Amino acid sequence: SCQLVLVESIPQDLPSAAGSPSAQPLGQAWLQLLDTAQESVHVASYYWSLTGPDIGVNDSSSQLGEALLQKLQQLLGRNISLAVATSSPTLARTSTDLQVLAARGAHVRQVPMGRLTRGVLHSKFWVVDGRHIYMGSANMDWRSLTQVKELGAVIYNCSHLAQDLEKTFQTYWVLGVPKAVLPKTWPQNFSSHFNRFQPFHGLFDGVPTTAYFSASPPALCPQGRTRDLEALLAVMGSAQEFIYASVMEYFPTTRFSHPPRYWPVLDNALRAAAFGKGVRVRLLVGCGLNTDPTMFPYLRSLQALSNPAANVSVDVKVFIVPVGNHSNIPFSRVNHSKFMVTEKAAYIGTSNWSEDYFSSTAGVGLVVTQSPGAQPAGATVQEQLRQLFERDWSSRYAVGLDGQAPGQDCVWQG
Amino acid sequence: SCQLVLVESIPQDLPSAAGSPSAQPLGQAWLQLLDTAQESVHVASYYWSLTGPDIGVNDSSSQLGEALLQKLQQLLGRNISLAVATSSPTLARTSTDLQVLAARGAHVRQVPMGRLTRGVLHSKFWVVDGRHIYMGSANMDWRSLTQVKELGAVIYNCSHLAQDLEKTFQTYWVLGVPKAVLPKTWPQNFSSHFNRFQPFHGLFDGVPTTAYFSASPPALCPQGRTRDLEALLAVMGSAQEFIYASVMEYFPTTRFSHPPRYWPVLDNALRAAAFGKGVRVRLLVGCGLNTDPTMFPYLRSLQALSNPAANVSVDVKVFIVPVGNHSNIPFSRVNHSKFMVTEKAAYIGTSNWSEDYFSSTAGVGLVVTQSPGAQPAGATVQEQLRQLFERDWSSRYAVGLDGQAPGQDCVWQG
Amino acid sequence: SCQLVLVESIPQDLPSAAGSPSAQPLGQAWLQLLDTAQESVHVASYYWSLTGPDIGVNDSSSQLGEALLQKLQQLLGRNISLAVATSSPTLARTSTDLQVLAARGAHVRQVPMGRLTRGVLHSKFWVVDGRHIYMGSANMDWRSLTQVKELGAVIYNCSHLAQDLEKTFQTYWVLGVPKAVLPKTWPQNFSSHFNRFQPFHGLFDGVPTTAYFSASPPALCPQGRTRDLEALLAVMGSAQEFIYASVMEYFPTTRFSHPPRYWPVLDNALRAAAFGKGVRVRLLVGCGLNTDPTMFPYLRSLQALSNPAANVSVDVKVFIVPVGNHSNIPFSRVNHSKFMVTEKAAYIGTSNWSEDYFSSTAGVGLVVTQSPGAQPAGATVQEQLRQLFERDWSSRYAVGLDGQAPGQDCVWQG
Amino acid sequence: SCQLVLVESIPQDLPSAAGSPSAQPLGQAWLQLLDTAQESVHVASYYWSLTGPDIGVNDSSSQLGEALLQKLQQLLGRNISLAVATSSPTLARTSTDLQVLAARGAHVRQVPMGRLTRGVLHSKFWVVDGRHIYMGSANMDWRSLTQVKELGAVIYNCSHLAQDLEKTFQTYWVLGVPKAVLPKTWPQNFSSHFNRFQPFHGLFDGVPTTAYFSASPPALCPQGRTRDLEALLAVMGSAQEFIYASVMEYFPTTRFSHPPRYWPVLDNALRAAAFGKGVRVRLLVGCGLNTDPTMFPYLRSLQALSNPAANVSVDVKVFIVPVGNHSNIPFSRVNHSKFMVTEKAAYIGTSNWSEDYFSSTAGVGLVVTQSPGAQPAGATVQEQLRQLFERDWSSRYAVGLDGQAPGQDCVWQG
Ligand SMILES: *[C@@H]1O[C@H](CO)[C@@H](O[C@@H]2O[C@H](CO)[C@@H](O)[C@H](O)[C@H]2NC(C)=O)[C@H](O)[C@H]1NC(C)=O
Ligand SMILES: *[C@@H]1O[C@H](CO)[C@@H](O[C@@H]2O[C@H](CO)[C@@H](O)[C@H](O)[C@H]2NC(C)=O)[C@H](O)[C@H]1NC(C)=O
Ligand SMILES: *[C@@H]1O[C@H](CO)[C@@H](O[C@@H]2O[C@H](CO)[C@@H](O)[C@H](O)[C@H]2NC(C)=O)[C@H](O)[C@H]1NC(C)=O
Ligand SMILES: *[C@@H]1O[C@H](CO)[C@@H](O[C@@H]2O[C@H](CO)[C@@H](O)[C@H](O)[C@H]2NC(C)=O)[C@H](O)[C@H]1NC(C)=O
Ligand SMILES: *[C@@H]1O[C@H](CO)[C@@H](O[C@@H]2O[C@H](CO)[C@@H](O)[C@H](O)[C@H]2NC(C)=O)[C@H](O)[C@H]1NC(C)=O
Ligand SMILES: *[C@@H]1O[C@H](CO)[C@@H](O[C@@H]2O[C@H](CO)[C@@H](O)[C@H](O)[C@H]2NC(C)=O)[C@H](O)[C@H]1NC(C)=O
Ligand SMILES: *[C@@H]1O[C@H](CO)[C@@H](O[C@@H]2O[C@H](CO)[C@@H](O)[C@H](O)[C@H]2NC(C)=O)[C@H](O)[C@H]1NC(C)=O
Ligand SMILES: *[C@@H]1O[C@H](CO)[C@@H](O)[C@H](O)[C@H]1NC(C)=O
Ligand SMILES: *[C@@H]1O[C@H](CO)[C@@H](O)[C@H](O)[C@H]1NC(C)=O
Ligand SMILES: *[C@@H]1O[C@H](CO)[C@@H](O)[C@H](O)[C@H]1NC(C)=O
Ligand SMILES: *[C@@H]1O[C@H](CO)[C@@H](O)[C@H](O)[C@H]1NC(C)=O
Ligand SMILES: *[C@@H]1O[C@H](CO)[C@@H](O)[C@H](O)[C@H]1NC(C)=O
Ligand SMILES: *[C@@H]1O[C@H](CO)[C@@H](O)[C@H](O)[C@H]1NC(C)=O
Ligand SMILES: *[C@@H]1O[C@H](CO)[C@@H](O)[C@H](O)[C@H]1NC(C)=O
Ligand SMILES: *[C@@H]1O[C@H](CO)[C@@H](O)[C@H](O)[C@H]1NC(C)=O
Ligand SMILES: *[C@@H]1O[C@H](CO)[C@@H](O)[C@H](O)[C@H]1NC(C)=O
Ligand SMILES: *[C@@H]1O[C@H](CO)[C@@H](O)[C@H](O)[C@H]1NC(C)=O
Ligand SMILES: *[C@@H]1O[C@H](CO)[C@@H](O)[C@H](O)[C@H]1NC(C)=O
Ligand SMILES: *[C@@H]1O[C@H](CO)[C@@H](O)[C@H](O)[C@H]1NC(C)=O
Ligand SMILES: *[C@@H]1O[C@H](CO)[C@@H](O)[C@H](O)[C@H]1NC(C)=O
Ligand SMILES: *[C@@H]1O[C@H](CO)[C@@H](O)[C@H](O)[C@H]1NC(C)=O
Repeated sequence: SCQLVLVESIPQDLPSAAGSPSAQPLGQAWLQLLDTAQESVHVASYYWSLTGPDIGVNDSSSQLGEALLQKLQQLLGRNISLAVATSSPTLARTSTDLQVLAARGAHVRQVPMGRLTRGVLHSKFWVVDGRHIYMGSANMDWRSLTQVKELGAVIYNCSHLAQDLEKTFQTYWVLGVPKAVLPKTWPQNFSSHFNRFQPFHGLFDGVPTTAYFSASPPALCPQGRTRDLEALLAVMGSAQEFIYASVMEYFPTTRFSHPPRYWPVLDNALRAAAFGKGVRVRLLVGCGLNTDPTMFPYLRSLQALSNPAANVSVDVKVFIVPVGNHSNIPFSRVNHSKFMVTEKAAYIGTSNWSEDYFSSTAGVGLVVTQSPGAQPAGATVQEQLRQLFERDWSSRYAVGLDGQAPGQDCVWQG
Repeated sequence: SCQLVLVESIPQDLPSAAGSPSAQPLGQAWLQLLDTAQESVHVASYYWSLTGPDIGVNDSSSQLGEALLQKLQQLLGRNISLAVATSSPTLARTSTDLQVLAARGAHVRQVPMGRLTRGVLHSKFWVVDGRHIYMGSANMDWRSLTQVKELGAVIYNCSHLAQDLEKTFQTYWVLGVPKAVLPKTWPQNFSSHFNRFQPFHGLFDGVPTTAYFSASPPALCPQGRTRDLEALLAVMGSAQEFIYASVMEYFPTTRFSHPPRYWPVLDNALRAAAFGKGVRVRLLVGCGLNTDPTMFPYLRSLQALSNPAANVSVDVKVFIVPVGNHSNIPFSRVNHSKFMVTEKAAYIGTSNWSEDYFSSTAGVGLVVTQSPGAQPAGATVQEQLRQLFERDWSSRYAVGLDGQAPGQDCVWQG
Repeated sequence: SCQLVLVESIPQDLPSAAGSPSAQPLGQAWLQLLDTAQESVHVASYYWSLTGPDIGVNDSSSQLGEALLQKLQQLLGRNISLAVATSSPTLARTSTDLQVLAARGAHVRQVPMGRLTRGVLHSKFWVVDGRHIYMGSANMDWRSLTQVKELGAVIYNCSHLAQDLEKTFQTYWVLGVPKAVLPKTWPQNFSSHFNRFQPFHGLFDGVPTTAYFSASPPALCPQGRTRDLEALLAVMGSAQEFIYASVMEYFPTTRFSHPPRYWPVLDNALRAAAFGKGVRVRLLVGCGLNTDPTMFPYLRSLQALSNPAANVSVDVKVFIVPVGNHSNIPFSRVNHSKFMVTEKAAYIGTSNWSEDYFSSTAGVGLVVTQSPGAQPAGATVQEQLRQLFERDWSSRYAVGLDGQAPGQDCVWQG
Repeated sequence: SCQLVLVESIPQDLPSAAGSPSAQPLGQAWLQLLDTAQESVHVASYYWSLTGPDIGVNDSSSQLGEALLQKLQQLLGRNISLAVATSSPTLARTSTDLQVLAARGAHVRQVPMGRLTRGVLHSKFWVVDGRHIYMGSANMDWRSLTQVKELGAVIYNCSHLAQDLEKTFQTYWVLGVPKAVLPKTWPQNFSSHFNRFQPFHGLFDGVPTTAYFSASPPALCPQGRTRDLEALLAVMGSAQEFIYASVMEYFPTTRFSHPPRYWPVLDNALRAAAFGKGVRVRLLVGCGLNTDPTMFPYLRSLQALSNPAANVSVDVKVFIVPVGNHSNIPFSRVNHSKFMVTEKAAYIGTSNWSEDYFSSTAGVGLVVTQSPGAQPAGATVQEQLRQLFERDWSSRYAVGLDGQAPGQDCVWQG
């Protein structure tokens, strides 16, 4: 009785066009998921910034944040197991949510991801009651609920996939023991029973569905677990009609490893598809006050690939979120959705598109494919993702690379 | 002793800027080579169009081709061996000079490159007496001597490199036997002594020099021989200051196979060098009345990586040649140069930069490295090649990609 | 619902020690597999010698072959498709069984492996109904059932792996078309799913299992398929406790190509494992009346590495089979088992250990790894193979390399 | 006017059979070389123990070393430049010869080979006045003159070979500057002009002669320098009649590394030659009280390939130097010769046969080919080396691998 529902977070003061597709809000989904929890809650997060005073700002947009924190506290008051895995080189170093939760009774382990592979634990997912899971780009932060546009997937009553994700969470947990090292071969406990060529077949609300989970980096991939890079490559290469993708930040270079090197894999896979198979490739990126201006030339090259007379169609746009009054809060008002949708499959990832995210930085992602079933009224997951992507593109917040009119709130040329 | 002098052909009515560097004319070098011939002449060519009537055009510019054919016939009259290897799917269908030479007593073999690897014999080199060797992007054609602009290299009196290229020609020759098949392995008699790791060593006019030869496709590459792709990639990677390249066509895809596919090897190498190593990259391409307009989008994409702030600098310009009154002569008034210049190497080759030239189509490439010697007067071959490239780059006939203007001679999309 | 059961055949007049481990007889498994067939039977074989008179000798041991042929004819009677792939240079020329089945309605095709890759089709496997497979060294011959020691593996109700093997069978079938050549690249039809990197996960009778296949020569290996030599090297390298191997022929040299060469790849792998990793290595070799006496120098050289003090233990034994009153049967009374078992994987192949078997002839392999299940169940396939190897090793028919008894049977020094 | 002289040192109490061939004594050649030099002397050595008190032993066999040290001091008196390159982790640590020479005025520079490449400076050669050279296995030790059997080569009045060895010694000296690292690419001068494909031709005493130098490790090989491993492989492969080799120790493994690995390159080359070419392969490994007993299994494995019926001859023996009354002297009474003999060439090296000497430990080697001249009076160098090897082989001091008589003063089993 697996149930899959798309979930996303719309930032404050970001009205959409009339009659536009939409999914369930993120805060309501998280609150309901935590309410339905009865045995244990496992969460892997990059950082915790649930309350406003953690950052140091005084705003009314963190109400959902401390509501979530007090919900966590009252859940801990009901004698429910709670495990948190977080990266040792955390982001918000002034927050006290982890200490408060640990004092209340939860167990928190800091994964030394920066020492093991010179990276960070970017994975963000939940495993609630060993039956319900959440997967998406959102972080444990009020900004991700009210300021940053998110997109994720939450699954209910799907024990097999829940245990599949729990295996990865257990790898993270056992890596969090003090003075731990990477096992050469992972034991026969973390091996995944579902992968790219043997997906989990099920009937999601009477609709056939094939799903599997991808993990990264390769050093943390147990036997039988498909890597994130190969899942992405398979999704892109299996395309026959179009490839609609949207990431917060994308360029074919290594960022935090010196010396910098070219990483042309995802770009080559895009150009090869768009040329050989003639698939309409559309790419969305996020532009904000913290955006690196050096990213744009690569996007301009990809746009320059376009040639309608030769059946090569590549289009690249950027996403602008108007800051408006919300200028005091840092690292907000950014399109943080990371996913692509094909006419066949639908990939919902966590990591960005760079060498480090697929070689050094821990990540996770899931691929689903809902073939049409016995209910003509029902719409498949890929159709919903495509509708959301088209709503994003048709919105006035998406500006082409050529358009650099004043008033846009991002660095642009820089 | 080895001598090395660059040779290039300047088309009629194509004056250069005052004070520009020059080189030895191609026709004079060919006549000198034929005059110095005393034992045997081995020629590997794509097609033969020496006479004006062979094409069918009544023009006075073919007088030099007539003189060259007369010199060849005179050489054949002095009991001098002349072996010619040509591709089976030739181009000048209506040519009769080869038949005349065969009647005079020359040995000609039609290499069945079409039925062997689905390609052609694009290699255009020249071995005289086993000592003097010419190689460049110039076919045995009068328009290639007075109407088209190429650049080749002739090496005098120096026998070991001549023997190496003679081994390559012997592979081409043994492939010319009727009803011959591609050997699975090559005998020891076909094995190049010099490669990337162990290049030839010599003192060229009192100046130290290292050189070696490359061949393609890998099917016709015996043990020890370096592939053209390998040599090009090594030359690109070794460079740390600048990379100057001139080619008639630059297609990052296949050109004649079905279905077409992306081949980003050269593009990836160029981008990786220009980004990681901070190497200045300049690319010059040829324009003609018969040119595929789909090449331009890839050139624009490569040009788009032009952010000077991040130490990345790529520039692309096209090189046109005015038609003038020579509209009657077909497939002429184009830039035929095919070479790469770096600060430590100078690649001169006969193949274009598409996939088939390195996968199926036969070709030969020469990489020559020179260093400042004891003498303080002369300049290295790299310096001369760089000066010639700069002269072409600063010429009025070279315009930018966005330099489309009325009166040009490119196809220019459309 | 896959079920893997190890199968083997014990020759008559070859008693074993009391209480020795034993597996399912080969004849019963073959008869059951034929009986369960209802859609189609695909068999790839080296030669066909089902009937006793085909060889030319009458014996009571041919009754099993007669029964097998009768079963096959009965299957042909019930409108059951039967496709047969056989090498063009067959071994037993006097074989009327193939003609009988062709008259009855078979689809025998002669693969010209001799002309294509200068080899033979040594593959021996069945694909029954597209769900059940058989893999082993037993080519269909009454001598194999009654007079030759054999070992193989049969898998039931495992349709995915059956399709994976049907891919290789379809490769052989396509190569069997008259006037056919090796394609430069195999189509996407024949691309495999499971290799050493992503094996096939399954719960075989309540026990976790990972399995995949191999193919040879590399010319006939499509995309995504692991080479037989590569799989063998991976299995050898991964082993950390012991390596037990039993083959008919082990030659570190090319066996049929002229001029002879040295191919130390397998020998180097064995020595490197036994030295660097300190793994016990045991080698068992069948020794019939047709074995080449030049075998023994290499086996003695491998044995000479035995140094118990320096943690380098290598043992080699020779397994002879008594002849007795079965001398009239040619090409019989041998040990045809070709497999290697380690502490983490079990390899069952259909080819010997020589350069030709991995570069010129066609063969397939099967690598199975079983983990101890949660239930006690029985024993893993690796444990069963190890027990069989120990039973063979401790048998009186197995002798040391220096124990050449006068009353033995093999050629020994010749 | 180059002259090549083979020099060897027979230790005390080591008689030879009547009529045995012999060469010039090493000490006499060294004294003559030191006397001849009048401009500069360059030496490279593993260690410096020229006097008995350096080790701490009083014996009459140190008089030669003391006389050599006195000769060096006298040469320093005549104001002759003398440079020394030695490994930082030198074997002898209580010696004071280097300090005495430095106090006299000679420049001594330590080469930190143990830090740059985790190896030692095993090279042993001299360059006097840039016209005469010496290369052999003898160190700057009186034991190498009186208590160790040694072989070396001395070249007189040869400018070009002296210059090449001067380039090698100059690389060694440049590395010796304090706080230095391996240059990414060596400057122009360090490049060599003679390699295995372009040897230095000359009329050595009136007969034709081709020779070239080799160097190791690859980190210390400039452009145009043939790697000594490549030289060994070439002289082994080019063999067609016999391969006579004599080394102190022979391990197809890694001696000083962690974890140890199997290194079969030389073993594979020897076996491939002996099998494919049918070349009589002979080995002469030195044995002594300090010999590692773990080498013998590899020698037994090599010898077990012997098969006169199939034209394989891999006979292996061991050389034993009797201790006699010289038990007090440590690290002495061993065969330290390192050379290879062939009907074509004659390799002389300064390193044993192990992965360390070709991966990390530095070393040099000289390859000399002497074609027969017009005058048959002068025996070629290959003939002399073969005669010396035969004299050592047929001597009573050489014992087969099966001979383990108690009075043999060797380790054998241990
Ligand atoms: C997951 O399954 C459980 C049990 O099958 C569902 O819980 C039931 O939900 C229905 C619908 O509201 C109630 O009428 C039942 O009383 C519930 N039973 C129990 C034992 O809780 C649950 O709703 C399912 N999950 C989701 C998201 O629907
Ligand atoms: C771009 O794609 C279109 C769509 O296929 C091509 O137009 C025709 O498509 C049909 C589809 O059945 C083909 O049978 C035709 O061969 C296609 N061409 C023509 C001229 O009808 C179009 O040709 C493609 N563009 C290029 C440059 O090939
Ligand atoms: C190749 O070398 C020969 C001699 O080694 C050159 O011949 C000489 O050339 C010079 C200049 O052209 C003349 O002054 C001499 O009289 C020639 N001598 C002989 C014996 O021929 C020859 O020119 C060289 N090749 C080239 C192409 O220059
Ligand atoms: C399938 O099997 C049936 C028998 O079970 C075959 O039936 C016979 O066919 C022949 C003609 O080929 C008739 O003369 C017989 O009378 C049939 N026997 C029956 C109907 O019992 C049938 O031909 C087979 N299918 C084929 C080969 O097409
Ligand atoms: C493979 O699957 C078939 C069913 O498709 C199995 O056949 C059943 O086996 C059970 C247990 O022996 C019997 O109780 C049933 O009556 C069988 N049904 C049929 C229709 O035959 C079979 O046992 C499985 N294993 C094999 C063939 O090895
Ligand atoms: C052979 O291997 C065993 C273990 O694989 C080695 O035993 C170890 O020896 C070292 C030093 O002698 C001890 O520190 C370890 O505790 C031992 N381990 C075990 C499990 O016993 C043995 O030394 C090896 N033999 C040789 C000659 O190296
Ligand atoms: C082993 O070497 C011998 C040579 O001693 C080979 O004998 C050959 O006999 C044939 C018969 O006329 C002749 O070619 C020569 O007398 C020998 N050949 C050579 C090359 O010397 C014998 O054939 C060899 N055995 C092998 C290669 O298996
Ligand atoms: C935050 O702002 C509100 C509204 O002005 C104010 O009442 C409150 O005291 C502020 N809190 C802090 C900690 O500054
Ligand atoms: C939780 O457990 C404590 C003791 O461990 C107990 O006092 C308390 O009542 C429990 N609360 C719930 C909600 O189970
Ligand atoms: C693997 O899981 C089982 C329970 O399923 C447990 O008993 C065992 O200890 C686990 N292995 C490791 C290495 O933790
Ligand atoms: C932002 O500031 C403007 C100007 O005062 C105000 O009209 C608007 O309501 C503010 N937006 C908020 C408070 O969300
Ligand atoms: C070519 O043109 C010349 C004059 O331009 C003329 O004399 C000659 O006859 C022409 N020949 C041909 C074949 O057209
Ligand atoms: C050259 O060829 C001609 C024609 O076959 C012949 O007559 C002559 O003898 C040959 N040799 C010479 C001219 O030295
Ligand atoms: C090398 O061997 C081939 C093999 O037949 C032969 O055709 C060729 O002429 C030989 N080359 C020589 C001997 O230079
Ligand atoms: C790279 O660029 C930075 C500033 O953009 C500059 O400081 C630096 O010198 C550049 N690198 C080199 C090698 O010049
Ligand atoms: C073309 O012809 C015209 C008139 O005949 C002449 O003025 C011009 O110079 C010619 N151009 C060339 C390039 O010869
Ligand atoms: C084989 O069987 C018996 C031998 O026991 C013999 O009499 C018979 O004739 C033989 N059969 C054939 C078909 O040759
Ligand atoms: C090739 O693939 C097509 C489509 O999947 C299928 O219809 C056909 O039977 C396949 N042929 C072979 C030989 O596998
Ligand atoms: C071979 O002889 C044994 C006894 O020596 C006997 O049991 C067996 O039946 C004989 N073989 C045949 C085929 O009769
Ligand atoms: C021992 O050494 C002393 C010098 O310390 C020397 O005089 C004496 O001769 C030596 N004894 C020998 C060589 O037996
Ligand atoms: C060596 O140099 C010294 C420097 O003082 C000088 O006294 C001596 O005479 C020189 N010896 C020679 C030139 O032989």
